[PDB]
Amino acid sequence: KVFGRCELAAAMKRHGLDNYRGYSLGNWVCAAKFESNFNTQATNRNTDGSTDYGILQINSRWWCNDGRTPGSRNLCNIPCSALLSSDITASVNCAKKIVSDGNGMNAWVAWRNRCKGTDVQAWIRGCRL
Ligand SMILES: CC(=O)N[C@@H]1[C@@H](O)[C@H](O)[C@@H](CO)O[C@@H]1O
Repeated sequence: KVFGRCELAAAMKRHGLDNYRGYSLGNWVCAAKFESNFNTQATNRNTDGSTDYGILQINSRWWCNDGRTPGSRNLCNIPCSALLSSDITASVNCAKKIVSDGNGMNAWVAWRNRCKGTDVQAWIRGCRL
Protein backbone atom coordinates (compact mmCIF):
# COMPACT_ATOMS: atom_id res chain seq x y z
CA LYS A 1 0.00 0.00 0.00
CA VAL A 2 0.83 3.70 0.10
CA PHE A 3 -0.31 5.57 3.23
CA GLY A 4 -1.06 9.25 3.73
CA ARG A 5 0.23 11.37 6.61
CA CYS A 6 -2.90 11.29 8.78
CA GLU A 7 -3.94 7.93 7.30
CA LEU A 8 -0.94 5.65 8.01
CA ALA A 9 -0.86 6.45 11.75
CA ALA A 10 -4.38 6.05 13.16
CA ALA A 11 -4.03 2.27 13.38
CA MET A 12 -1.24 2.24 16.03
CA LYS A 13 -3.72 3.37 18.66
CA ARG A 14 -5.69 0.44 17.30
CA HIS A 15 -2.79 -1.75 18.37
CA GLY A 16 -1.97 -0.79 21.97
CA LEU A 17 0.62 1.87 21.18
CA ASP A 18 -0.85 4.86 22.98
CA ASN A 19 1.66 5.50 25.76
CA TYR A 20 2.51 1.83 25.70
CA ARG A 21 5.39 0.69 27.86
CA GLY A 22 6.88 4.08 28.62
CA TYR A 23 6.63 5.39 25.08
CA SER A 24 4.31 8.25 24.34
CA LEU A 25 1.93 8.75 21.42
CA GLY A 26 3.97 11.55 19.78
CA ASN A 27 7.04 9.34 19.78
CA TRP A 28 5.89 6.85 17.13
CA VAL A 29 4.78 7.99 13.64
CA CYS A 30 7.85 10.10 13.22
CA ALA A 31 10.16 7.11 12.62
CA ALA A 32 7.83 5.47 10.11
CA LYS A 33 8.64 8.29 7.69
CA PHE A 34 12.21 7.54 8.62
CA GLU A 35 12.46 3.75 7.98
CA SER A 36 10.44 2.92 4.82
CA ASN A 37 8.85 6.34 4.09
CA PHE A 38 5.14 5.45 4.80
CA ASN A 39 5.59 2.38 2.65
CA THR A 40 5.22 -1.20 3.82
CA GLN A 41 6.70 -2.90 0.70
CA ALA A 42 10.06 -1.12 1.19
CA THR A 43 12.42 -3.89 2.33
CA ASN A 44 16.19 -3.79 2.15
CA ARG A 45 19.18 -6.02 2.77
CA ASN A 46 22.12 -4.78 4.80
CA THR A 47 25.86 -4.97 4.17
CA ASP A 48 25.65 -7.30 7.12
CA GLY A 49 23.36 -9.53 5.06
CA SER A 50 20.50 -9.46 7.48
CA THR A 51 17.68 -8.52 5.28
CA ASP A 52 15.53 -5.94 6.90
CA TYR A 53 11.78 -6.19 6.29
CA GLY A 54 8.84 -3.80 6.11
CA ILE A 55 8.40 -0.16 6.94
CA LEU A 56 9.75 -1.30 10.25
CA GLN A 57 13.14 -2.28 8.78
CA ILE A 58 13.63 -5.52 10.82
CA ASN A 59 16.62 -7.78 10.05
CA SER A 60 16.20 -11.50 9.35
CA ARG A 61 19.22 -11.92 11.58
CA TRP A 62 17.73 -11.46 15.08
CA TRP A 63 14.00 -11.26 14.72
CA CYS A 64 12.43 -13.24 11.78
CA ASN A 65 12.31 -16.23 9.29
CA ASP A 66 13.80 -15.81 5.75
CA GLY A 67 16.12 -18.81 5.71
CA ARG A 68 19.14 -16.92 4.42
CA THR A 69 20.09 -15.90 7.92
CA PRO A 70 21.31 -19.02 9.68
CA GLY A 71 21.82 -19.03 13.45
CA SER A 72 19.06 -16.47 13.41
CA ARG A 73 17.08 -16.54 16.56
CA ASN A 74 13.64 -15.93 15.06
CA LEU A 75 12.10 -15.00 18.39
CA CYS A 76 9.10 -13.34 16.77
CA ASN A 77 8.10 -16.72 15.34
CA ILE A 78 6.49 -15.14 12.21
CA PRO A 79 7.55 -15.23 8.55
CA CYS A 80 9.19 -11.97 7.72
CA SER A 81 6.83 -11.62 4.75
CA ALA A 82 3.98 -11.80 7.23
CA LEU A 83 4.33 -8.08 7.79
CA LEU A 84 4.83 -6.41 4.40
CA SER A 85 1.36 -7.26 3.11
CA SER A 86 -1.40 -4.59 3.24
CA ASP A 87 -2.69 -5.93 6.55
CA ILE A 88 -0.27 -5.36 9.41
CA THR A 89 -2.79 -6.38 12.08
CA ALA A 90 -0.13 -8.63 13.70
CA SER A 91 3.19 -6.99 12.74
CA VAL A 92 3.30 -5.21 16.07
CA ASN A 93 3.15 -8.09 18.62
CA CYS A 94 6.86 -8.34 18.06
CA ALA A 95 7.63 -4.56 18.11
CA LYS A 96 5.42 -4.37 21.20
CA LYS A 97 7.95 -6.70 22.71
CA ILE A 98 11.23 -5.48 21.10
CA VAL A 99 11.15 -2.65 23.61
CA SER A 100 10.75 -4.78 26.83
CA ASP A 101 14.08 -5.94 25.70
CA GLY A 102 15.39 -3.18 27.98
CA ASN A 103 16.80 -1.50 24.92
CA GLY A 104 13.54 -0.20 23.69
CA MET A 105 14.10 1.95 20.66
CA ASN A 106 17.83 0.92 20.93
CA ALA A 107 16.97 -1.42 18.13
CA TRP A 108 15.67 1.29 15.84
CA VAL A 109 18.36 3.46 14.41
CA ALA A 110 16.53 6.29 12.56
CA TRP A 111 14.63 7.63 15.57
CA ARG A 112 17.63 7.80 17.88
CA ASN A 113 19.05 10.39 15.59
CA ARG A 114 16.21 11.77 13.42
CA CYS A 115 13.41 11.61 16.01
CA LYS A 116 15.55 12.04 19.12
CA GLY A 117 15.77 15.56 20.47
CA THR A 118 12.91 16.34 18.14
CA ASP A 119 9.50 17.99 18.18
CA VAL A 120 7.72 14.69 18.12
CA GLN A 121 4.19 16.04 18.74
CA ALA A 122 4.76 18.00 15.53
CA TRP A 123 4.08 14.67 13.79
CA ILE A 124 0.96 13.64 15.71
CA ARG A 125 -0.34 17.17 15.37
CA GLY A 126 -3.26 18.27 13.16
CA CYS A 127 -4.87 14.87 13.22
CA ARG A 128 -8.02 13.80 15.07
CA LEU A 129 -7.61 10.82 17.39
C1 LIG B 1 20.01 1.11 8.48
C2 LIG B 1 19.12 -0.06 8.82
O1 LIG B 1 18.03 -0.28 8.31
N1 LIG B 1 19.65 -0.92 9.79
C3 LIG B 1 18.86 -1.94 10.55
C4 LIG B 1 17.90 -1.28 11.59
O2 LIG B 1 16.69 -0.68 11.00
C5 LIG B 1 17.48 -2.35 12.61
O3 LIG B 1 16.87 -1.62 13.71
C6 LIG B 1 18.65 -3.23 13.11
C7 LIG B 1 18.30 -4.22 14.23
O4 LIG B 1 19.43 -4.79 14.83
O5 LIG B 1 19.08 -3.96 12.01
C8 LIG B 1 19.82 -3.02 11.18
O6 LIG B 1 20.69 -2.33 12.08
